[PDB]
Amino acid sequence: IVGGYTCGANTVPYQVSLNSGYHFCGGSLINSQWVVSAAHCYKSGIQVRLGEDNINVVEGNEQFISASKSIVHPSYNSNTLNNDIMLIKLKSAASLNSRVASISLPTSCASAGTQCLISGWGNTKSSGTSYPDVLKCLKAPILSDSSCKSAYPGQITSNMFCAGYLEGGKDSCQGDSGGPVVCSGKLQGIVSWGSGCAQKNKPGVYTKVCNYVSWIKQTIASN
Ligand SMILES: NC(=[NH2+])c1ccc2nc[nH]c2c1
Ligand SMILES: [Ca+2]
Ligand SMILES: [Cl-]
Ligand SMILES: [Zn+2]
Ligand SMILES: [Zn+2]
Repeated sequence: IVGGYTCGANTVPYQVSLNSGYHFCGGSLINSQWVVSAAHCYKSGIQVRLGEDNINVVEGNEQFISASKSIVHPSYNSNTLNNDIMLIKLKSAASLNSRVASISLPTSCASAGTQCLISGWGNTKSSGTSYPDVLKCLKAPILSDSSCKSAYPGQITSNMFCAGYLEGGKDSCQGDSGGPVVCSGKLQGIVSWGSGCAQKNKPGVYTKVCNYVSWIKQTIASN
């Protein structure tokens, strides 16, 4: 995350780290046995780490559980990143506590203007590379579809929204992919893509989760 701050211990308790020997993507816990992340984070052999703050230090608050299965959306397009969502089922149920909580799915979509919290362990340097080890947070608003589409012409679909600041400065970045965008206590977005990180006129693009709630609910119930 660039221009964000250190969240702190368990302030984003639904945050997950996807690990395949190292941390490669983020995710959101939606109930004791399921995690939603981005389809471009699919890898085989995923281990989910819950209650993580520093991904390089075990502080006795974690739960390391392997995935039993992954489901990438039927319409995921890896070229356009349209429908970039995937579900990961956990082998055993995580134990929910103060440090590990699930986030709720929305009943409606959020409006431009709404303030969201974006979190993750991705790069922190726009012009450079720095990978933090503690969780970073960023409060950003949903931008208007017009400001989003003028920034990426012919590339935004109804399944994507933009959030951030056009002045550049703060934004999601490499690593943070798969992570949550929570607005008014609901999981409304998933970090999906952007043009570099925090550049002027280049906000991040997020999967608009409100368009997949019936697919999520149906898929989890039959798997
Ligand atoms: N600028 C962004 N918000 C962004 C987020 C995730 C990415 N994954 C590759 N590039 C990315 C860029
Ligand atoms: Ca740790
Ligand atoms: Cl992350
Ligand atoms: Zn990350
Ligand atoms: Zn990515």
